Amino acid sequence: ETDPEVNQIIKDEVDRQKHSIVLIDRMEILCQQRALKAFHLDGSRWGVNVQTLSPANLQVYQAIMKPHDRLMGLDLPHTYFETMPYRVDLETGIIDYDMLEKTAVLYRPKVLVAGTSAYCRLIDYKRMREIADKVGAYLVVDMAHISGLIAAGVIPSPFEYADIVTTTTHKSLRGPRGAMIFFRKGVRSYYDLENPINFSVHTIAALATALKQAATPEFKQYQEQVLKNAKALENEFKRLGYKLVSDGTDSHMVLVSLKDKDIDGARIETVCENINIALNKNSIPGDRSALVPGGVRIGAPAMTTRGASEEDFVKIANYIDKSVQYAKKVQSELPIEANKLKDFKAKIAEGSDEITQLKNEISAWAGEFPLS
Amino acid sequence: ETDPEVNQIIKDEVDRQKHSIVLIDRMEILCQQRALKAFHLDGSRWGVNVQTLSPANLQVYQAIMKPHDRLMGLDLPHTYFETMPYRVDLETGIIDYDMLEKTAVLYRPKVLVAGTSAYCRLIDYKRMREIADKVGAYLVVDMAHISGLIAAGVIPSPFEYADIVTTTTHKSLRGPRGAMIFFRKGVRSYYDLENPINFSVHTIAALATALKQAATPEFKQYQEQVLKNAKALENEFKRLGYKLVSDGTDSHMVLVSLKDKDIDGARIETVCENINIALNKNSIPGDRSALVPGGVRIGAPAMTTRGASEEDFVKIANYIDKSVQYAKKVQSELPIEANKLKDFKAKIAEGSDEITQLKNEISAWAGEFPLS
Repeated sequence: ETDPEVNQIIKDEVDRQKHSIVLIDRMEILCQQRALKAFHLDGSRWGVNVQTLSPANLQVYQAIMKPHDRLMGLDLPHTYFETMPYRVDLETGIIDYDMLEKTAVLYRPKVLVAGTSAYCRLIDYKRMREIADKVGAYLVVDMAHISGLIAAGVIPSPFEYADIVTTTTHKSLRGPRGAMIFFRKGVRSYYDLENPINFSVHTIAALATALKQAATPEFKQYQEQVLKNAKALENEFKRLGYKLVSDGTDSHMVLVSLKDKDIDGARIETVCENINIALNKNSIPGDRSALVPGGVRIGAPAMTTRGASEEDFVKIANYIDKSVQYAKKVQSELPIEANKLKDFKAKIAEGSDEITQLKNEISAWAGEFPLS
Repeated sequence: ETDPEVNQIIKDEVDRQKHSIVLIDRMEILCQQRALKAFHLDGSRWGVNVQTLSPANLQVYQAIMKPHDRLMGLDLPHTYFETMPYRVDLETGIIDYDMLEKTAVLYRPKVLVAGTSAYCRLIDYKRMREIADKVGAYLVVDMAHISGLIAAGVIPSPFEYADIVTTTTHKSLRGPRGAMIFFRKGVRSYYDLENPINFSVHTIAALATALKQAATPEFKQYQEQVLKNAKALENEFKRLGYKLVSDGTDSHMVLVSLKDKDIDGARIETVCENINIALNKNSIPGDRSALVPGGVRIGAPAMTTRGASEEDFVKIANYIDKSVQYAKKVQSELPIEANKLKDFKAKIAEGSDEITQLKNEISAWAGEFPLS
């Protein structure tokens, strides 16, 4: 490098990535144009507030609702504004639109928000609009995790029905670290969102290119692959006998249930961590304890960027199944006096022949892919 | 570029800079070591909380003081915590330590903060400590604008007397955009700052190098030049008959008074803007209106980085004097029916022979310097 030992730390970290499968003024005006073009938005119906120095959703709430007003979102708490959650149906994993409607009619929120939590299926934005209208609420859609899918046009757009739409520029949209808040202009049913939003709130070159890239057909090819790779994963987990939350996915990620395997997702996360597989434990509907998450969240985008295919993702599913089989083994073999998660972690941190086998196998396989 | 028209916007902006004189996990552990080494800090007496994703001072207040507790700082308002200001002596421009002490003894703040406002002289951190002890307050020093000067060792260090010290990593310290909060450990008189501070709260490679560079003798040479360049400016403004706030500077910036010239700093800012000179209007002690700032703030660091010398800064002073002489002319020649700042701005935006002369003169001179 230019000088320091920093060079080696970057070298070591870059090298660890390569051998791991990851499953997790005038320029400003240009960003506004490219943002609207990326999401096929009429400039007279839709405005947009971009920002590189930056939460995004919190700024929208303080802009539009008073301290008396109340908000509804997926799995929120019951801080400054009043909140009541809505939930997925326990048996199907799909948003319970009936209960949402009924609660919203009584609760009468000022804002109805969607896309906050980890939800693999498409959201019925039309039904969200209809529920929001009955109450007279704003419909805010956080599209931060599916923004790339929407830009590509490979899933439906919330911009047909939303009043406000928030997104990060860095997650699904593949740009630099910032945020964008889209808002409506014109006939509501009247709109006065522009001023309060703008009032409530080096890399802008980066974002401008990232918005241009987002509109390309090469980008759409990538997002098509993301959806395919996530489906391949859905089907192999189903074939290997796992239940999925929402019985599958319409998007870039899968949420695997582990209830039927008699094990939790934290245990799976740590086993995977030690064999060069990055994924997240994740709470699922049905869990007895909020501190013990009964599922695992797996996402396709990172390896798809590395040139991975459905064949590679069917293989990833097997490696994860192998990791649950190993986690089941070691947990059952732990003594009853030291059974807890702490003891499981201590045990796995010691190593084994099987861990070194799997790590080396996964490491070498992962090394075959480049960082595109 | 890689593709877009963005290329030209960067080209045009870079070109405008060149012809303008500007007067305004393991890696984390490495940043902590280098930060302490940069400010010659014993690791057992001083800790540090670094952060690239990021206000810094607000986090310190919420950490250390309850809602009953109160704060004192230079020229604060009388939002969530109680604040009372202290001020500079109207006639000398130096902090009125007598009045601070007297107010602090009565007010009894939990926190005494220094280095918040634009103050060109050295702060008596020892006297701040002594005042803070009499009350039992914490002494928080914001060194964001003089951090580079302190690292070089060319001015006294607040770390001898402070309990907490905040800084941005990007202003005086010449690093990437982030923040650091230093805090004490050991015998207060007892310290319990580490946990509450840490609890209250890609480029980290950049910061690590920036902290290494900050400790070099080449960096110290740069800061020595900054102080020299700012002094050259102090002396030429004095020679040309201007009063300075605090009758001069002990630091990287000068604050010029314009009261004796019968003109305000906003008018000077706009004239300078139109002749490729970037500086800030700035309020000064004595001002009748808070909306009409009676001074101008000029800083040496930017051109010093471009290889500028005292000879160049004595020339900069003349260009600014020329700009006040022009601003006096056009304002006196405006009709009484359209005298206001609005009318002054309209007038200057039209252009003139003198503006084009000065812009071209300043532009060509500025073009001689590189962007080192």
